[PDB]
Amino acid sequence: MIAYDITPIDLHGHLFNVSLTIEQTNDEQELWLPNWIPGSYLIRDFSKHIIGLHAESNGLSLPVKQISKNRWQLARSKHPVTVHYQVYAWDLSVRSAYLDQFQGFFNNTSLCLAVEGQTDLPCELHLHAPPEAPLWKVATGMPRKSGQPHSWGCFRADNYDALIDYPFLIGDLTIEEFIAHGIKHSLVLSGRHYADTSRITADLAKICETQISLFEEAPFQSYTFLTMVVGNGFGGLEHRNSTALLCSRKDLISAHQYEMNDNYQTFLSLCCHEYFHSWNIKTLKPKAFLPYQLEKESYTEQLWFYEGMTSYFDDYLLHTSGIIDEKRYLKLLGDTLSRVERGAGQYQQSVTESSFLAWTKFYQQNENAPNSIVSYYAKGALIALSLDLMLRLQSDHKLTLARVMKELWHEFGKTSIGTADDTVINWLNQYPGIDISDFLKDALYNKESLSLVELLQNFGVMVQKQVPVDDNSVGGKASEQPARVNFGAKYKASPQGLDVLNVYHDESAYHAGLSAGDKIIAIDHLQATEQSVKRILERYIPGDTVTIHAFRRDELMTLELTWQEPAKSSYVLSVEQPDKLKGWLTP
Ligand SMILES: [Zn+2]
Repeated sequence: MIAYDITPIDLHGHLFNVSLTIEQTNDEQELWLPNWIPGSYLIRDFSKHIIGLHAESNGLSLPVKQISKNRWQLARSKHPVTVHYQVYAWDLSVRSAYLDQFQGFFNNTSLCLAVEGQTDLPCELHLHAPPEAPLWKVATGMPRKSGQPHSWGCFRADNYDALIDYPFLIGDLTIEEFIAHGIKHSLVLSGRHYADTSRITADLAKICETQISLFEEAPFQSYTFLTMVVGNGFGGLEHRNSTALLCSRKDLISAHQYEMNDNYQTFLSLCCHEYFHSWNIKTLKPKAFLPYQLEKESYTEQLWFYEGMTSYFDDYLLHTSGIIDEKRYLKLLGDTLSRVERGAGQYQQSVTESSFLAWTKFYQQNENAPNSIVSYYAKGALIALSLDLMLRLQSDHKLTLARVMKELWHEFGKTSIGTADDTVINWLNQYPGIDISDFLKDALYNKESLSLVELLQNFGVMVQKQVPVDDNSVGGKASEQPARVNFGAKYKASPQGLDVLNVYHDESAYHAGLSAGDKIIAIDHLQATEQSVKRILERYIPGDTVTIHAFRRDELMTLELTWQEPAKSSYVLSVEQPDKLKGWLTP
């Protein structure tokens, strides 16, 4: 058994003190730290935050040398060895570790070195109260061995893999418990907020019960939603019996807000997304992740399923559980549809290829993303949408994609068997009464658009495309105010000008020679601002030419731009034939 002692020792310095005790080390024992954390496919080199590491054995300092960016080698010893080090935690995200005088958060991939060769043995973790903040509370899904329930104490994990899958959140925590199908759940909040926890918790109970009913079984015995609340932030990371979320304070509905709003909906969608991951990705997962190799990139083209299906259900289950109506849901659907269809990237990269290169193409994507890559999240979501609709028509509404998820989970998930790249398609190709082979293969390996118009028509859903109100409003929401022209580029407007974020290939901005990073200062010799950009553009029609003045770094460019026929990129979805819904949606 390996023992870990952690103490948030320096709040102002953002430093955790960490001790590791190895009862018996091997000859020239090695210690290593993951270079990436499960669920976030980007090499992050956490080891860089480890500071002043040293070792000791039998009352004497023990020599230890660092042999690589994330690996240490200990001198031989006949006695137990204790390794001491500090960890710098100043990254506000659900991914590494953060610590100041107001709160603390951490993933053990960042704090706990793994003992080479003894990684399958149990790991004990002793969390000591920070001397500077002893009244702080503790929240985590890691099995507790001692201490008051939301306070300091000892925890145990079956092995290193389990250890690094239990994030910790400490501070002046707000904790609201609830139950879904006899299982205990917790909503935990850290940060300034005005959340009506009873109401949010009541909605989570609904979402959660819907999911447990869906799989007809839960892979955990309790679940905790660890939430950091800031002014402007988004993000979440799934775990076997918990999730770490970073959300905006405006997303947590207050006691004085009766109706549902887009922000609170985004939060519920996020929670629904991480929760679903409990089955999809935490238990049911690709074989390449059984076990995880955390020293280097681990390639798999299956994220179209593990992220795609989840990206379809996080919103859909919100309507299915009765949190949002079909109007809100279809707006979200149109948003997704519009995003996938917006750029040329869909014709440059297949969805499986995108999953495979998540480590570079996706996680290290830049301004040219819409022109060169496709989202395995968004397109995977549309694939899921297609399968759900196709399976329903082919089985006369007896087989839903939800049902398929349940079954796939019991077969390959609950059993820890794992899925190979072709498992899901073959599983469907050998399912009595349904054939989706040609469709799925093209959806998965070709670089073209998917046909959902006909599919949605069969369920009474009408699809109409139109020009968004502006370059930054590609939604699934109509507007009596469609634009006649547009840059074919996203931008951030302010009194100082329009900061260009993305330039779409072969469109207006592109031909004029504008680039991401440039700052448009004037259009047709008129000051361009947040206030004036739309007024200025309601004066042109395709074919008109104007001069654009913009700065590239500190150089002022005088460019000529001719407004093209703008793309009808907003896919607005609406139900026109209710009786054709057949239960997919509730009017
Ligand atoms: Zn996800």
